[PDB]
Amino acid sequence: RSEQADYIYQQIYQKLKKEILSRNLLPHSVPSKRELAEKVSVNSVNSAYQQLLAEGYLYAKGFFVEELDMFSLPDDLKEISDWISFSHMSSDTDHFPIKSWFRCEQKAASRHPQGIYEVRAAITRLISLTRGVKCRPEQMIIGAGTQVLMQLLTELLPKEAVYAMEEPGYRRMYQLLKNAGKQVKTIMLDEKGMSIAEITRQQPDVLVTTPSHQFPSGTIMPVSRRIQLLNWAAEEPRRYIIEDDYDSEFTYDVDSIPALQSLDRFQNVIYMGTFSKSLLPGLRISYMVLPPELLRAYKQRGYDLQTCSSLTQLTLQEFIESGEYQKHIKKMKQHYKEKRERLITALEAEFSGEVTVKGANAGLHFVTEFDTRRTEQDILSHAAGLQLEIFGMSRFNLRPALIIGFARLKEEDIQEGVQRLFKAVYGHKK
Amino acid sequence: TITLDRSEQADYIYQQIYQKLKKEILSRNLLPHSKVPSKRELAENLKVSVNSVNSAYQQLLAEGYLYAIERKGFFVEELDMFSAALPDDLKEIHIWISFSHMDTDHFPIKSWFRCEQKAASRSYMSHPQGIYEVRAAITRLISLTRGVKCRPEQMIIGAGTQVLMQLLTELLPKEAVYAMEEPGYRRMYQLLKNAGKQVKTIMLDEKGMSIAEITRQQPDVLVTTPSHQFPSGTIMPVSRRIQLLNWAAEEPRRYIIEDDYDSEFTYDVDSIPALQSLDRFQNVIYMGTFSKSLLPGLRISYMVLPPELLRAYKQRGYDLQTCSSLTQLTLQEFIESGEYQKHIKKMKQHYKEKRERLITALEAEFSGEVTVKGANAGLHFVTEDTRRTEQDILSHAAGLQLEIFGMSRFRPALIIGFARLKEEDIQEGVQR
Repeated sequence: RSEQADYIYQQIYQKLKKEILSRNLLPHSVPSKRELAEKVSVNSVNSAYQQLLAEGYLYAKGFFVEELDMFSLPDDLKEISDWISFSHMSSDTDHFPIKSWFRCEQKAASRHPQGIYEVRAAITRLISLTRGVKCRPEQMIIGAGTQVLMQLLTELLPKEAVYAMEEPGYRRMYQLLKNAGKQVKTIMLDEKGMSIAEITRQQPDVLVTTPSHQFPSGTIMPVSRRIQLLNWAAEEPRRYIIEDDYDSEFTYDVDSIPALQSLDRFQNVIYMGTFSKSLLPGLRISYMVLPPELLRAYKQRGYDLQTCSSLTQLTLQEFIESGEYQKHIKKMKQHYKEKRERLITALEAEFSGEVTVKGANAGLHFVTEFDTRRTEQDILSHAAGLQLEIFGMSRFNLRPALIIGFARLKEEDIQEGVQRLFKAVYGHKK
Repeated sequence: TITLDRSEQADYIYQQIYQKLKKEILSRNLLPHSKVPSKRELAENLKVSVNSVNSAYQQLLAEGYLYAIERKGFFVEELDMFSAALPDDLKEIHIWISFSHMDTDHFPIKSWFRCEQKAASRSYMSHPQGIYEVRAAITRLISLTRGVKCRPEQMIIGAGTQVLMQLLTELLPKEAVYAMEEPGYRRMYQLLKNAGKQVKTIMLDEKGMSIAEITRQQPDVLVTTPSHQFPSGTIMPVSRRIQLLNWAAEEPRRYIIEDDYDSEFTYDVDSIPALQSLDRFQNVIYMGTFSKSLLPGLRISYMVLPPELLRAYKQRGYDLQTCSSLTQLTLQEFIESGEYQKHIKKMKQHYKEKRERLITALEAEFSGEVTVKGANAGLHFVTEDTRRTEQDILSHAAGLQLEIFGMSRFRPALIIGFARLKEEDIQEGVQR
């Protein structure tokens, strides 16, 4: 009567449901609305009956019961700290100017499947100046992360396309391609990156490459190799190059290197870019630039829906157009440059010449080889059991070596983290 | 000769030097392996700092336009080359009364931002499935609103229903045979098709998705819209619901995907408990969404996985969450503060009124085509005596500044939506 939790019409229709289900109120067999009403309003019983009648528990004495057929988590799946992390995955709530982001969002509220046009135009403007990427906003597709866009691209590309990826390379993308039923050839690297020698031997249709900063090996692909790939694609129709530009704004000794696509004169390179390592933690905004022919193939689908929220897009635009973004990148560049030096100094201290640091002075990771003893597994297990998040290089197969990411590493925890690493590398006692 | 700006605009001296040198190397003006001046030689002959020349050469060297040899100097790298406008139809004409089924106002954007500020202060990737506490919040809500029974571990949040559906088809058996309502949600049909899946089509009767037809064809996975069939807004009676559930329970490896897209909006009765609330055998995959009930262009959706499809998901380990952590946390706060449910009640009434108004206006100017098929729920209904070919009514409508869609896409019929149509502009809309 108090109607706490549920109103009276809800309590009556819930009971009638339950009693219809248990068969206590048998098929085709109910009181008049007034009859049931006559210690509750007719309004209540009308509401109940309406419910029951909309749902199929009753049929239009008064009304009649429907006649419904009778009806014909494991511990290990449940979800269960003070960790230091050398993970290459994402960055951190470091020195992200979050107050300015919110301001831009505020402002953005005051102020299309491929993403909003003005946002696309804001991104296109940026990458022309920052990457030498040549495109019209019509060519850009925005997406909630690169994986969403890579899925779409595998559909826009021809169905039997043979993909070739870098070995070692980005395992996550190899998995996506593998899942999508594609044949994926793997191409070893030489000192210049993805080998055009083996791209010639094995014959693929679609290369996947990280020429600004090879993932994971950290090598920058020199222009001589870039031209060689660009020429290989330009002969024979239906050869494509997916350029995975995941970290190219961060180069510490030189200006960012113009994108592979900037040298393409034959519209064979699909430029894939991302803000996922540049904005707030947990936000994934990526984009890709389709050559005319693939934009057409997208155009003729027409059923795709945009994965980034409108307000997130507009916030990004405001961030870019206010100048806050360029300002942000410039500070972060300076902070990572220093965090990298500091990390490498600590590594040089603890390991001396027993560590070899590999890869370019760029991005948010490098590679680290160690003068033997233990297997990759030994180190990982040892490190796992010390609250240090680390990944071995063998993960990127498609003397033990690890990838060391420093994006989501706090500067305070560098020394402790390196010592934990040393402990892991050489498995010591107490 | 290298001309410099000196005005220093567009480009620093070092950038101008490396740009010019890149050009002369590329256009074979410098020829492979020839030496380039000492740093000091070039800095004096150009009348600039040696620093500038140094930065310029350091660029050249990192990118492979030059190479070094100790003591000897810097040389032009040897490079090959090949010799092998956007089409007008791909141009984007960025320039009407909408009766589209796919609400910019009425949303309490200020409470949203308050929840955002509240979330950003308490907190600040996190988890492939979505943040745990966000899943827990959604799980509580749908228990109460939908009768859905699950633990947050079974939940996968996604940036819209397409991303979740794509993932689901990788979790399900590879050769699984799907079955869809006919007519149905075309977008979802294309996706299934694009994944190379066999998809059977199942006709409707007065009770929605035909169990007889399901029995005939023998699919493994149903896709159904039992709260409000899309497009023909038939509410699947509990009689038929029970039939589909028994089917899935009879035989292993049968699944029901419940696409719940608008169930929070029923105007004459309480929202109807999910098909999945009545399932006892964990065979229904509940797919829900906030997409028709939040900020205009925000897509957050979620699916609830039977423990075995969860298992398969956990055996992958490489999927990354598509909804931003900050938005998820905002949604959580928004939900837990009561603001969400508060906003749903207001919208329901506002949609109730606008719908009653819309048909009032629809019949007062028709009574010839005024057959309004579909139920008193959700955000769309149907309209089908005279008329020309279906494609024609769509043609004149385009001219008459009127976004309207034809049922053939899912005697001529039109689907009409009213979520994005102002109270102000109804009478003119009908007139057209």
